[PDB]
Amino acid sequence: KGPAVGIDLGTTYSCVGVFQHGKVEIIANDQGNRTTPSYVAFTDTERLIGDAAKNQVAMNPTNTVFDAKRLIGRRFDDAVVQSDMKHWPFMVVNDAGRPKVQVEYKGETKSFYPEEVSSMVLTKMKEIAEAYLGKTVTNAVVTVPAYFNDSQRQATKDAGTIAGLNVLRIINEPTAAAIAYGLDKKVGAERNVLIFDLGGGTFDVSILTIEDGIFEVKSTAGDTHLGGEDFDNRMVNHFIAEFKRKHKKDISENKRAVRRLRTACERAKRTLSSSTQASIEIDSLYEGIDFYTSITRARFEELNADLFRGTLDPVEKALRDAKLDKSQIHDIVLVGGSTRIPKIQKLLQDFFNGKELNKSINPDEAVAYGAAVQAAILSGDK
Ligand SMILES: Nc1ncnc2c1ncn2[C@@H]1O[C@H](COP(=O)(O)OP(=O)(O)NP(=O)(O)O)[C@@H](O)[C@H]1O
Ligand SMILES: [Mg+2]
Repeated sequence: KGPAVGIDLGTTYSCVGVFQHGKVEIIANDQGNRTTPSYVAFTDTERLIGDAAKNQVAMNPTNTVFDAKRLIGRRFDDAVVQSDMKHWPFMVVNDAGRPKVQVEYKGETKSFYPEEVSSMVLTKMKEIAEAYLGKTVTNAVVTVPAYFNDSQRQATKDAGTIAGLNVLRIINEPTAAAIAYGLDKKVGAERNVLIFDLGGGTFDVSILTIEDGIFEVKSTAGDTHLGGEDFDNRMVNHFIAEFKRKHKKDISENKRAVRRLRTACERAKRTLSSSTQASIEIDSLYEGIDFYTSITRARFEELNADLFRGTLDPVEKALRDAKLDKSQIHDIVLVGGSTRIPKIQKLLQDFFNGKELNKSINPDEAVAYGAAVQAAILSGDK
């Protein structure tokens, strides 16, 4: 038999973890990455999932699906869906009220319910675990945002079943992050924890109260359309202007030039979280012109100043709704790949008057980490 695993099914990135020998192991994929893009792509000859999928989006924009988490368990008539679809390069049709993604696979036109797309990503995570564990993975704990209603939770459970996973339990993402740090241990009296989650495309702030081992989501806030992608876009717009300056050519119209530039920016951004400047080396970006440049962390922070700063507004609201003061929150844990940005860390710490931030576990692996632990206890492995 095999161990149960914990899976973070994210909007942009997903992650798998497994508790074994009192330690949690975050499993890397085929490309060696510890998190894999929640991307699925359909071509003439195959269906690509994960890195392979994202690594060809600029070439196959209408048949490469992403953001399935924004659709899952929702209706077509949903104002959310209606708004979101205005920015998706892939087709989304109404099917008796339910939204469906329409793609072209092997010449034939095919459609999928959002839960089917997510099951594909889930299958990828499962095989990643299996490759590592050297055994079949059946049981799993999958995470979901705290605000997900019954339909969304149902659809997520369904995605699991059709993926061949026996979903032991669906737990909230903030709660999984708290468990990763062991903030669920009984210490007598209440503990207020603030989960600051800034991922690839969403921002969630959750204030949890934990007494006797029971979690209570006191308040939540954030922005469904604020994430690392927005930071990348600011770099893109910055570089489009620079190319136009140096070569008097506007590459905006060329969707491929822009997507290749975005991929380069996202990578330079990650480097910036550990270095003061990074170089952008793109061969033959537009026409036959190579675009060789670099950005400094200062210029980067400067391009996103208003965005970074605005991050504190949802924090303030969460506090007031929860009826607490800065001084009353006991622990602050960082979740999401974007929390690795030094400026975001400074900004939050300054706001909480120097309080220490919980960030020893990679923020983008925190949710999976907690789910893995939770899976183990539910399986008697712990
Ligand atoms: N070193 C880093 N510095 C800055 N951003 C990073 C770094 N490493 C990863 N990221 C970004 O973090 C995002 C990935 O976040 P992650 O939390 O893994 O996603 P997720 O849970 O799918 N997020 P969300 O889209 O909000 O649901 C992307 O915008 C990456 O560029
Ligand atoms: Mg997330």
